[PDB]
Amino acid sequence: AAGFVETAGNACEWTPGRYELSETEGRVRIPNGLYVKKEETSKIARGSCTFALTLKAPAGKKIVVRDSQQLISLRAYPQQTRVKAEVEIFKAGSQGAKQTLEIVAAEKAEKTTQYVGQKDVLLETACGGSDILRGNLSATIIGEGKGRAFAKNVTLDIQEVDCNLE
Amino acid sequence: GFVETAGNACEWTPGRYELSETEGRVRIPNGLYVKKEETSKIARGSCTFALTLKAPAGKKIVVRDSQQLISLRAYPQQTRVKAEVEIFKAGSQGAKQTLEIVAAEKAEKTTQYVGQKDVLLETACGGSDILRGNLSATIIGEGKGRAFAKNVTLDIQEVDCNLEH
Repeated sequence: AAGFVETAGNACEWTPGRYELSETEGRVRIPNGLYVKKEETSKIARGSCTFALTLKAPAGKKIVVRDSQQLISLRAYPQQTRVKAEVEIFKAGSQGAKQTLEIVAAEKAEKTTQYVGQKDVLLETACGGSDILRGNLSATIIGEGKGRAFAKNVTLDIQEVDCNLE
Repeated sequence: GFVETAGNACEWTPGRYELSETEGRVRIPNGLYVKKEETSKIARGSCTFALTLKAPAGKKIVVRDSQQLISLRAYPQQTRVKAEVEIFKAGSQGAKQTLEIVAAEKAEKTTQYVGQKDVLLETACGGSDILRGNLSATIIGEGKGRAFAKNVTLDIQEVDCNLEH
């Protein structure tokens, strides 16, 4: 419940650094919100915000992380602008599933606002154990028009569970 | 109101089907099955649908909240499995979503719902529109792999035209 998060990258909306864990409404907010913008003066914009969440389970206790949810809003303006967000959460040393969301403005403005996340268990420490949960989040805007990719902080269900069997 | 499906990896025989509302949600039979053995380095498959929706008299048809269960399995070594799905009103843009896993030295799996919560299509009053859906998977690498998508379900509702703009 009481671990810590490191964020990094050139497109974090909130200043990258080390943050403390705080549970808002049973769900933990990780400050990995992302902001990437492109004008007509450039043919490409890219940005990323990554986090490393170190979780230490108390002795005889287990920490479990599930059900990530991140609100992603893509806006593309004509002509011929593509906006794509890629998100990936995983236990350090393990593989994860990668999700992407993309729109294209051809002749008129286009938008999409969606939640992206994995409903299932994302991480589970050993009893009294420690693990690191990482997350890559990135956006790429390519084309002739203006564009923006905005992601709100990801939220996670993190809960301490009783180790009480074998 | 009817749906036509097409494609080389549709699980159910591509053809013309009539729509029926199961629990207020319509199932489009665009389920996809794509498998790759160790005998080839790549497998690709797709299933697409065209759903023609005609609104009656002074009424409008509204389609929202798509949902498709996608299940990916990848086996080592260095094999990736990817699904891409896109629903959109014909002639308009849609948002494209992808789900992908990569087995390195260990087997990998993921099972997710993929869908758009917001309105996907809205006819004019007494109007006609076509909802299109592309769904496809790619398996790449030396190991075995499988991409399985269950049929898409959709919230389709008739609404009374009783205001004026």
